[PDB]
Amino acid sequence: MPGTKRFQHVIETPEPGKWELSGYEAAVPITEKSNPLTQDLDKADAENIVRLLGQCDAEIFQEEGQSTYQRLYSESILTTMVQVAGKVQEVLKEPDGGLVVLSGGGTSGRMAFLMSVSFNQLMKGLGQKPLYTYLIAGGDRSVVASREGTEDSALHGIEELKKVAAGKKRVIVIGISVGLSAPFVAGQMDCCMNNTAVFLPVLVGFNPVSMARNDPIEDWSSTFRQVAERMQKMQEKQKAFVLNPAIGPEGLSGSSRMKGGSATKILLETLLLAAHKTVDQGIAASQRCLLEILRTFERAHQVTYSQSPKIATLMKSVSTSLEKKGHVYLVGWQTLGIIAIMDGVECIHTFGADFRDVRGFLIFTFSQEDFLTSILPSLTEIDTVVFIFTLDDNLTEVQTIVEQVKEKTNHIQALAHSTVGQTLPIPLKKLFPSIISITWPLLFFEYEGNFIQKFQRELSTKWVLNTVSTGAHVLLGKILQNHMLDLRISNSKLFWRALAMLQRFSGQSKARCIESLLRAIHFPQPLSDDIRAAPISCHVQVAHEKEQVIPIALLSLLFRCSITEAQAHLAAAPSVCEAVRSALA
Ligand SMILES: Nc1ccc(S(=O)(=O)N2CCN(c3ccc(C(O)(C(F)(F)F)C(F)(F)F)cc3)CC2)cn1
Ligand SMILES: O=P(O)(O)OC[C@@H](O)[C@@H](O)[C@H](O)[C@@H](O)CO
Repeated sequence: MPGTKRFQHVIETPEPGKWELSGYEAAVPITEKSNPLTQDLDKADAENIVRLLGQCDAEIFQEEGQSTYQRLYSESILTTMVQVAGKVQEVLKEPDGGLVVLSGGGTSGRMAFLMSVSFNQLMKGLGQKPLYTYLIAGGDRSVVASREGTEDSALHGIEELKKVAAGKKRVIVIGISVGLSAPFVAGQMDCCMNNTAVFLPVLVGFNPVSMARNDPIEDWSSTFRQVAERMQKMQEKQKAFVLNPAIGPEGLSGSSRMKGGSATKILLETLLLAAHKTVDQGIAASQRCLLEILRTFERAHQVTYSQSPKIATLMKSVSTSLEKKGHVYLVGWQTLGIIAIMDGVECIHTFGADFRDVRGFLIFTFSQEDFLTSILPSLTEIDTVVFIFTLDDNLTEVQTIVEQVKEKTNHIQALAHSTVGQTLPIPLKKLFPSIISITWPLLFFEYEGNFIQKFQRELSTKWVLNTVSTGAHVLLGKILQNHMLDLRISNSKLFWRALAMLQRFSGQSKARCIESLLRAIHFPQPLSDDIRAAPISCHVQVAHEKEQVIPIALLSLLFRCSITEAQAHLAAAPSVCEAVRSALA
């Protein structure tokens, strides 16, 4: 009928109690699943939250069980990492007309960028011409902006890839898509496979290829799945690679900026860094070289989360300022500044939060006085300001800005990375009572700017800020179990996530859920046959513009009532969250 093929991939809602037996749950990609550790995340207190997310993040390093999915430390994955290091080496050997592209949408795009800078530094440090570049969905703008809608075009991905691949002779394209989902990457990988002579595609994400996305893409004929299955066949001739360890679901379902983006760095820093370091040695990269690095990253988690109580406290101070109407400033230097910006921006689409709510800053890119003059006066009793640096930074720029802020505000916890026995000027730097002191062992490093210390630190900061930003909002009651129900539908993936949440929470048929959603989106216009049959991009473009789409749609279903009736109920309840939870009751 009208809309049958648009919605064909959607599995029917199972009956009460048979979610397993129907096998609907077997087809939910690992990346979208509900993480059982966080079933009650919306009841956890701050310290619980930090523990549950610490646990979730730990799952990245968990090893393979005895009929089950390959993981980071499984031999197949490390062997693929080794082969890829190899191919990166051939390019490094012969940089003339060589290029290495790291590409993704959203947080995969952000991760791509950091890493292309890092490995560009590393080659500058050795006086080699930089061979790395990034590509992000929607151009460079996207690195530091919330722009969730730009991932949905395969021709845009191919366009962007054709720009930077110029008249290069040998190009490595690392397509990063956590969910093995983004149309932006799918076209790139497919294009590479059509010109092997020049391109080598390497696909990175965290689902088995059997769970790769498989609904049609509006500007492209193949699906992500087909593209990935065909890359996997090519791997046997070593002309494509798929690097896809399971890392377990996200503690907030489908919030792939968290574990997904973490594991992206872990996986890609590790392997690239191996390729470089072993290329100067005239040795092949080996599982043993990768393992040293992976184990360092695994220590980095333990190191990071041992500071848990201070993490729960910072969370509680971020949650408080938001619970009033304050604002949160993440102030950090060099790449940890960026990471802070990245975190704050991602809270907009992730939690429906305003850009002032949690906002990052680098010394978005403001100077010492500049921040003192412009941003400083706007601060207030109820806010929180977070400072993020190493002892190697310029603590005379640091101490100044804190002095200033300690006046206009008092909540000013802070995040300081140190190699052991660095001290921390001003013993009267009880400007911060009990800092988040993270001190790193000494470790070997032959390269110039100590790249492995950078990677550790960036990851540990990412983990802290993510757990913080995410916990603060959970505490405010905005998360339903371990799902963000009331999200903004701004891309096709988010539209499927919405439809999925409608089925799960209502228990009602696929057809009713779809109808309640489309009515909610297009109200006041009734359901027509054109609307039923529209490409999903038409629903997205209309929903993106509205508020409470999903909660309205869910109420209409639970109450078995019209959109006019559910909007009126909603507006009569004290709050969205209360309207929904009590309707669910
Ligand atoms: N690899 C991929 C990635 C995305 C897609 S998708 O965009 O078509 N869609 C994403 C959301 N998705 C989904 C999300 C959440 C659920 C849930 O059922 C649960 F519990 F599993 F999270 C929820 F309750 F959230 F709805 C179920 C399915 C199914 C597939 C398909 N394959
Ligand atoms: O890497 P994927 O699966 O292609 O996801 C790409 C982006 O949608 C994703 O990074 C998203 O922006 C984040 O808000 C998810 O928390």
